[PDB]
Amino acid sequence: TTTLENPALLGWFRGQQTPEGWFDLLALIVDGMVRNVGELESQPFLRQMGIALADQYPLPASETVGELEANINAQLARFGWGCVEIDTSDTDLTLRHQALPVSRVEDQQSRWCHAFCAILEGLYVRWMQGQGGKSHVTVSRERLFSLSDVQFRYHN
Amino acid sequence: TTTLENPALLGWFRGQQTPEGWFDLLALIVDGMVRNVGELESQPFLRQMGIALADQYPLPASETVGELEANINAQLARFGWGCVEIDTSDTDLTLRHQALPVSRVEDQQSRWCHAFCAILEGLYVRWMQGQGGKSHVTVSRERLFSLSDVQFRYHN
Amino acid sequence: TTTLENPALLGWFRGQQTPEGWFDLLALIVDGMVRNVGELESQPFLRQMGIALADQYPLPASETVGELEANINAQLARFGWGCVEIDTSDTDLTLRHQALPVSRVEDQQSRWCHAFCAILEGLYVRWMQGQGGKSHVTVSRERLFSLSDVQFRYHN
Amino acid sequence: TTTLENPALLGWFRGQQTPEGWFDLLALIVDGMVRNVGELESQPFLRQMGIALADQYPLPASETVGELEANINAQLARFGWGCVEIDTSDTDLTLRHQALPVSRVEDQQSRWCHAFCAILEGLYVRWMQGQGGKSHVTVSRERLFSLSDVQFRYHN
Repeated sequence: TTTLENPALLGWFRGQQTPEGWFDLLALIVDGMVRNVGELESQPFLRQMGIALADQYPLPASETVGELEANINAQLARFGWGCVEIDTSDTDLTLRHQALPVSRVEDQQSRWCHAFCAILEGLYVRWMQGQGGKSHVTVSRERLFSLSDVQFRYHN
Repeated sequence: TTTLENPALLGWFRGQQTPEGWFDLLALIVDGMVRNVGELESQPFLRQMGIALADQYPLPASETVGELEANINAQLARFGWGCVEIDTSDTDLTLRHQALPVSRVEDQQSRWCHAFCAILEGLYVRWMQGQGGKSHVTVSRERLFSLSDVQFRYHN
Repeated sequence: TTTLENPALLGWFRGQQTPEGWFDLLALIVDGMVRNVGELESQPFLRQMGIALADQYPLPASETVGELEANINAQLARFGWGCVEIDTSDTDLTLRHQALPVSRVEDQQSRWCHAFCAILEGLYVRWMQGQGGKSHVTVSRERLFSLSDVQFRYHN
Repeated sequence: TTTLENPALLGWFRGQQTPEGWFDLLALIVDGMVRNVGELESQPFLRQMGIALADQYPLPASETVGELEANINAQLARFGWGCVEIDTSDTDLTLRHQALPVSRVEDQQSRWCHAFCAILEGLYVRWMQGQGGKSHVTVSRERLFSLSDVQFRYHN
């Protein structure tokens, strides 16, 4: 019942989500690389980076979608990146990610968001491969609700 | 626009608000003392402790209510206790405190809330005397909306 | 090769050991209570509080002294209170606690140290009882090296 | 006084110095970029990145070398990157940086260190420009103590 209509509370929450120092340097590195190389051709390489991240922190075996959601939520809370929820459709899966991190500089924010989204793709794929998913099965974007909310579609 | 209808997000937020270890020991000490002495009989003494805390961290002088609100919000965010907002009436002031810390054990939580409210009173008094307030002018609790929302009244 | 001969490094380490806000309030409460009641008279009651804390965070079963040391070290690292090492004699055990937390105010600090030691006693006892230790065993101090180094002696 | 001869204490200290998640991703990005491009021709670009970082957080005016050391130490402690000390020679300045961050992967760690060093260079330059120094003056390495200690020479 405790909302964030007061700007001070949301400001404190967003500031505590991303601690000082490291995040600014990471944003600067990513923005410099994407400006120097380009938008589209940088999509694959970044994805590979995400895959490597999933090699660092494997998850235990899961038998139901609820348990997988619990493990993913626990790991994301450990990272302090936000939260995600799972939904099942007639044939495909949907992941709703909320409370997306926001850079302090407003002008570059948009670009930054796109870059960050790409990374998540790679990571998510390997986690879904934890149950034995095939290597050629991937995920792609479908829509962007706002600057701090995204949804992903998983299909075989 | 990022609400907390998902229990995972609010759980992570509340867990990050109060880090492990120190908060549990503080809650145990306060609960033991209040059980040994009593809710009313310990109300004055606790107040004094709050005043002592305000001696540690003075605030700079302010000329407007908005500036005082800004300073109080900055200090509270530094403590990571939540947020408060000021409202002015024809004769009295009102403080609205949101996102009150909640103990992990739900059984004692009610009692805990009351205890916490008491100490806040004392602290607020000293800060209000930062602008030249008299010693004999105090504040008193008037109503409790829920387990995580309080309001104080400043009057002569 | 990472020494603390430079005061700034040790200052930052000690400041990050005890996060802002909660620790000052806890120190104020403990100091007020011990001044009101007395150093010896408050020694037993505090111990009981420690016991309650050990009920919150149980440890898994241990078979060797090294494994138990690993569990205790992991829990203390989770608390961020410092480190402890175990030594075994012909009949009794010794626990050396290093990097004890230090209050910001130098004048009261000595008193604070004593109080803190008392709490640890209770906690340690229940953890030692985790393998089936009986109630009649006790833990007592023997000597204090300095303001940030303690040693406890356990005998049957 | 309180040494770190016990590996557990230094392990906890290093683990707290770099929180989980962000640091691993930053290390992965830097390592991938340097592998893709090369160590030497990647030296200039990284430097410029550091300059950009110094654009974010200007320092207040300082009149003495000790005051500048105090400001730099305060900012570094705010970042939680370690500590640095200033020494003056017959014609040039020397900066001794201690407790350098260390990556969790031991194999790549050495490479990481070199990369990190480059960034610091650029940053330091702009901070030395805070006292009206011209842009043409730079800093360079002279020798490396170990994996967690470095020294820089500032000459005109």
